Amino acid sequence: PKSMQCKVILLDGSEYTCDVEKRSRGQVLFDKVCEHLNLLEKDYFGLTYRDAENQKNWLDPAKEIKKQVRSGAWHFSFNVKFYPPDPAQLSEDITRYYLCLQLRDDIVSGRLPCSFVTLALLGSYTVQSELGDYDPDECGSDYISEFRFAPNHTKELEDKVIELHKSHRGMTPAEAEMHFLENAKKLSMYGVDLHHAKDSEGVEIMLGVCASGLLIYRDRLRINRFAWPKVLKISYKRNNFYIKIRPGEFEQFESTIGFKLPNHRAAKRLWKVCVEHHTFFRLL
Repeated sequence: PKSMQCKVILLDGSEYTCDVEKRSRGQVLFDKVCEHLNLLEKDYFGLTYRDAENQKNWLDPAKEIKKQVRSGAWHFSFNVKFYPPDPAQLSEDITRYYLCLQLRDDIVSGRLPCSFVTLALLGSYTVQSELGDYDPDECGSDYISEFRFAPNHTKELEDKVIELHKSHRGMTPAEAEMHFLENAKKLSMYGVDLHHAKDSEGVEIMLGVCASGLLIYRDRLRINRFAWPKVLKISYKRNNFYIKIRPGEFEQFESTIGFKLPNHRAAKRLWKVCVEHHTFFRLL
């Protein structure tokens, strides 16, 4: 038995260190992390690693870790893989807590755009969960939270978080986390995994993968939507990705939409993400 050291960045930003046998599959590491987190509703989560091209990949739990990280370090992050469209239906408050931590990072990173007022509201619920009730002993006219809320901050934003925090008196952490999620789940980019591609005409677009289906964005603007029920088949070949769309009721044939990805690995990654999301959300 040869022990490999694993480092996993947890969603509170702390680093978890453990050992797994050199021939271990991803599931073994994932199970250690989830036991450390006291997490039972594991199916929404996964581990990511960075490949030699610096691209984010999901660690496949069925495959040897060594055949995935290959030349790279055994360094991972714990992340939400499948964002639930209805977080109130999760069985456990701790599952909602980890989803809130992920969404906080999605907002601060700029991956999840959000209006000024919604940033403030979400921030207010975070403060209520972490600090409890508004405390004027701790909060003067010059207050800036130690909590990061947004990609960048203004004093007007900090003041709005305070104003809204005042309104939450008596709210428990689990209640504030549920309010956070009821608001976050309505954001247009909630749970949307974005992939750079060109359309068949060579025009740069973004392809989004999420619970409801596939999104084609033309220039930071939603254009085209394919709900999972409309998607017959998806495939890749070389650096091409193909979506087959079910015919309308009385149409004879499916339509094919083709995209060019930056390389073969990118085309494969997109296909895998799509198959996983289609399967998970068809069955959930």
